[PDB]
Amino acid sequence: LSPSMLDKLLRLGYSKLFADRYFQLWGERAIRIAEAMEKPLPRCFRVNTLKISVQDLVKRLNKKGFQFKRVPWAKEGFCLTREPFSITSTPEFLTGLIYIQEASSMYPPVALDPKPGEIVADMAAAPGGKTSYLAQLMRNDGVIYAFDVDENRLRETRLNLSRLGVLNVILFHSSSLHIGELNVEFDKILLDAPCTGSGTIHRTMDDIKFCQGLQMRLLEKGLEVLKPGGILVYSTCSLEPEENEFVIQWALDNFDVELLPLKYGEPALTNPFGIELSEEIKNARRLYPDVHETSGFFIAKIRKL
Repeated sequence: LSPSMLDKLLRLGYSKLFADRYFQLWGERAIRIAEAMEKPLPRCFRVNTLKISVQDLVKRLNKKGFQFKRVPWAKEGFCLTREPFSITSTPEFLTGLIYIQEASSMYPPVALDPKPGEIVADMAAAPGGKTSYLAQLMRNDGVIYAFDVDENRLRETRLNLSRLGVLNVILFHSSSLHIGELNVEFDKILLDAPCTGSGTIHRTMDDIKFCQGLQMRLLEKGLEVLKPGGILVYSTCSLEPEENEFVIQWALDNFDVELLPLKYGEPALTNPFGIELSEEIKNARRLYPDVHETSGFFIAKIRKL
């Protein structure tokens, strides 16, 4: 790492440790990822197919002056390129025809691909946007269990779901870590971490450990209640291998699971810091702010054997 790039990373607010880590993981691209991450993301939205088709919603918005591009990994997602006036001031948004969320946050639900009639769980700490995406993909059939320790937030979410016309979600005022006490066997599980990790960047080695441990605990509880042949999608908004590839490798070594292929993004890292991981990890994907216009993102699709 040259004194130049180092200084640039230090100025962005990185410690020498993280600067050295990022350079060891991506070399000169490290600076491009760090700088791209300081920029604001476009405003994106998801069409609520529970209330309107994608084709119809698009025609309605275009007619009003809005222009947008498709999010590659989600047929219902689009990111604005022309927002005459606030998209949240439109009748479309106010009547629940669209939902505003980051492009990356659309990937997990779509990858999980819940089907109508299935028993699903969203293990998010703050259920919301992804939970309603699961609901429309399930066409208001099946069941979705979600957990939030914050009653006020849970109340807010229940109102959002009402506006969206979601009828198959059950919200519990508890931590998803207690999912095992329900004595329910799940077809699909969404284990999405809050998009505030190293991938968001506007941390300490300790904070990385805490999240890694919590991630491991959550993943184990999720796999525990998952039916054989069931699917769990794991995702984070962190660039750290410790919260991503390391957790997935641990799962592959610790449980009877296998990874399934995912289409979008770049291959996950199989030699982070010179640590050789299973080639199978390449089934996992990463989104980078320097090429995908999203926060740092990681996603893996796991099938229980």
